[PDB]
Amino acid sequence: MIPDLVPVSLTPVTVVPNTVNTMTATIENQGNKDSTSFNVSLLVDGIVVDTQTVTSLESENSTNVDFHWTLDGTANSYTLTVNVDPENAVNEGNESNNTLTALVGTLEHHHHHH
Repeated sequence: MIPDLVPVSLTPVTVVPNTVNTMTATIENQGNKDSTSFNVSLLVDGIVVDTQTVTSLESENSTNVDFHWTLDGTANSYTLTVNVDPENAVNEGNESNNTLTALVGTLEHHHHHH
């Protein structure tokens, strides 16, 4: 009986460099134990741009974590890593399950030119 906090997806996978992109990390607790409050941080290539602690994550239920990331335009590819509680306050199931390393690109279609 252990919370297996798994960051499943990070949408959108391609981001518009026009605004502060409220991205949605879908964290699903794929373990049969309801998890308590946990700090989900967005690590861009290692740096922590934003941290949003979630109230709770139920067993086999998913929570939508909204990140507050201002697109810098520093790169065309960002290595967004959703590390579910890097402090391991809630000891998760599998070691590599609490992290999500996914490349997000800059969206070709922009809502605004610049």
